Amino acid sequence: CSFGIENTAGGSAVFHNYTRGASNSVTKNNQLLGGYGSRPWLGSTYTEHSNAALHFLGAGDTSATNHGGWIRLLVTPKGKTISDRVPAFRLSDNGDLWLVPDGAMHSDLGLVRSIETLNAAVPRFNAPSIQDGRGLKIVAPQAPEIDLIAPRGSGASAPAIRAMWCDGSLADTTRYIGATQPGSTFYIGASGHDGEKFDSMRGSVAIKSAGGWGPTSTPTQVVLETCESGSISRLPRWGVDHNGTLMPMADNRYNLGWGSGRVKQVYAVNGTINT
Amino acid sequence: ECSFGIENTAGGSAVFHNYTRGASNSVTKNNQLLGGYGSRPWLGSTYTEHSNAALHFLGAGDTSATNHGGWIRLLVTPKGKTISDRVPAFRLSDNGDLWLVPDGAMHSDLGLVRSIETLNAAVPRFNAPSIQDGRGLKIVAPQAPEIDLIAPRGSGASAPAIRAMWCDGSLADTTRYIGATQPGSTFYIGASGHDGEKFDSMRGSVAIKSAGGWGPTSTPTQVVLETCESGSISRLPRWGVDHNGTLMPMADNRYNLGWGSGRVKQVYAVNGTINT
Amino acid sequence: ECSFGIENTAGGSAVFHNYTRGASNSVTKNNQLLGGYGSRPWLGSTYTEHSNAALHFLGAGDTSATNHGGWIRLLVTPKGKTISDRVPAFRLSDNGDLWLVPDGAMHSDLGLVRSIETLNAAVPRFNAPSIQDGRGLKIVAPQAPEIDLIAPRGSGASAPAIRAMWCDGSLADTTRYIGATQPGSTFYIGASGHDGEKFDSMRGSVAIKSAGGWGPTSTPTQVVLETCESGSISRLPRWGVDHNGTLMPMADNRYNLGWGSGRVKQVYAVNGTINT
Repeated sequence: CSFGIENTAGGSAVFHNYTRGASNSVTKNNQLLGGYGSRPWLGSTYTEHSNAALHFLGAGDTSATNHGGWIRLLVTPKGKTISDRVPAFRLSDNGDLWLVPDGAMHSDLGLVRSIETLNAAVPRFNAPSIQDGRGLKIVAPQAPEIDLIAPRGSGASAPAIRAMWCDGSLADTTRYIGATQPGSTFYIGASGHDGEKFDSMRGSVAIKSAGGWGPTSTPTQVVLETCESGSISRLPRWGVDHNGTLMPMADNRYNLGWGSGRVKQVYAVNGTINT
Repeated sequence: ECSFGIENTAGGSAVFHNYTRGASNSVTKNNQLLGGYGSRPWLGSTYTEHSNAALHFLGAGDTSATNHGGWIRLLVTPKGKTISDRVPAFRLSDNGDLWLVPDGAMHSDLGLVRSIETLNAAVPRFNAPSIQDGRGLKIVAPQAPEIDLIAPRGSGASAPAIRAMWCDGSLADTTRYIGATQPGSTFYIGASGHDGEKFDSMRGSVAIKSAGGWGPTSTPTQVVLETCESGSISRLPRWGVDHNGTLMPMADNRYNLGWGSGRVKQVYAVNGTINT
Repeated sequence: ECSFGIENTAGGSAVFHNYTRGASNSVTKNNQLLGGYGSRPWLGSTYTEHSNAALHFLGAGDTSATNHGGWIRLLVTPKGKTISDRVPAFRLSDNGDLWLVPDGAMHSDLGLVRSIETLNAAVPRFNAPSIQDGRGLKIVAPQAPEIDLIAPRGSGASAPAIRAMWCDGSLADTTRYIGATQPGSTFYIGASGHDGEKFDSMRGSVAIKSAGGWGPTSTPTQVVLETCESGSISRLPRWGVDHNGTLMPMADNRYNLGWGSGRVKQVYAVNGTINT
């Protein structure tokens, strides 16, 4: 039944896995340093490996200068055997979470833990490794999604994605935090492979701070950005300004409607177009 | 302090296993606890009756020669509550989805829910589309499920982002061809909802679309806004910013700019005459 | 090759426990390590002094008859760094929130932060709204916290998405009534920020909104763009795409299309006369 370590003194009760490389050498990159897993009963035997598991793995070869280590969680899909178990959750050594559900990556790529390592594993991929260390990556066939299920209860269904801007840093000892600075952006858009590589977003919606903030003044804009056919340059086209003006983002450049996409009727207090 | 451990000196792996069976040597069952690791804290003169924080390995379907299904959950106990009210907040499904279900999101009865399919079975009125299973992250929260992206500037700029990354090909097979973004690529940010019978497709959205195929010197895009009319169930493109930067209605001679009691104050255009 | 394990042949669960106490048989404390599992790699002639990758169970509040609070963190060590600089990158809070805090996001001192409330206590100048605790995912990163949605086409189409899912009712109680999307349903995608005193509500946003209540034959929506003016702290609806697809200002006789040095090039409309 139950089983356990007890520390009565007030210290910690910790379980360790100790591993070495071949012939007392340093433990290696992507070596399984430790594991915990369930093995289910088939009727007369257990499965040959874990069907669900926690794995601790080496990140780079160990040395006096590298103690690199990362984590994955493995699951087995219903109707599949342990041959087809999936390392669906990967907490990278950089601190990124990769979520890779069933059907997203082949077995061969089970040790992929970053853009850098994905690039090495799939030479044609060429994603920007500058994105490593930024947060969550989801890889799924065709349609990777985030679903935000929001039952009303007695309030209102109000799911949200919220950027939170600030000046300063939480990384140092001082930890100064201050007012949103000018140049603050929140981009929601799409990058893609161009046949050679992934790069910057090429179409987007962005919330931007309209200058610096203070307690009585927090100005924003919402900007829509696209890229033209024959071009690789994402540009601001139309925006809602801080004062609420819907405006083109350059003077005398962008049209409202076209020949075969004409506005039905325009409603404006002033009947004359200001030129 | 009271450390404890397995050691493999040879170079092999040091792994801890949990072995479980069904009743009377039968196959282990669906949602059966196959293994667990958990802390039990000291109350003064006893420990808690169960773990207050735990990792659980669970069966997905009854085990057979054809099914070795298994999934994971992580359990926490909220401050000011007892283990009676512990929360399986993190659920890594057998399909590979992560479900995040914070305190107050789901009743105890739904602690074994690991998919839309299983949620549909547990709550018959729910009827979400199970086609969404296997797609990634699901967050269930009372009223306001959120993602917060906290972005301290440092010496650069506060630049939080949500980034779709389009490509041709597949990472799933042995060949693993990857290529240029294809026409018909989309990134939808919108809302589905229950219509009193079921959840379905998004009914209002902003979308980034590829404007055809991409190549090294040409990566065209559009931003489209889509809504659904009263008395209708059909989400339609209404207004978009085209690749060349034109703000346009998405159909000819259909949509107005402004209305009788929502009039633009003044229109600024270089050409003072409306092109009909 | 090595292995090690518990076996329950009877059909019961094989569970591993960690038992911990406070000092002198007292209650176990807030943020006390209640249990841990960790790898310790070989340096050539010794192991590392602590785990380089680990699962930790931790107290949330001091334990009592009324509090059994516990939470979870996962720790990793970045390549090219020693265990001195290991990162508690994954934090599943006692409230059930997931915090994702990659390398370089937070100092060592903040390793035990598990909520906005605790972050606020640790960094007094921070002042984020604790009303956001319990809502789901938080990502903290230097400058650019991101979510990447990598979408290989295969034989279909690259269609990454962020999907709100509105419903009436609750999954939290025993009844678990679920029903039609209600009026006042919203999906906000926008930015809050520090104003020099605190974080507060979003100050610029895009929102998908239900245009009233839904039924099986009627699921109306709008897309609204909201900004805040210089010298003001009030986020206001400015322009929206209505359910019938009208692009409209959100107040009558208030907002302009274009300005003096930001003029529309040419306006295309079927009717050449502006309806006043």
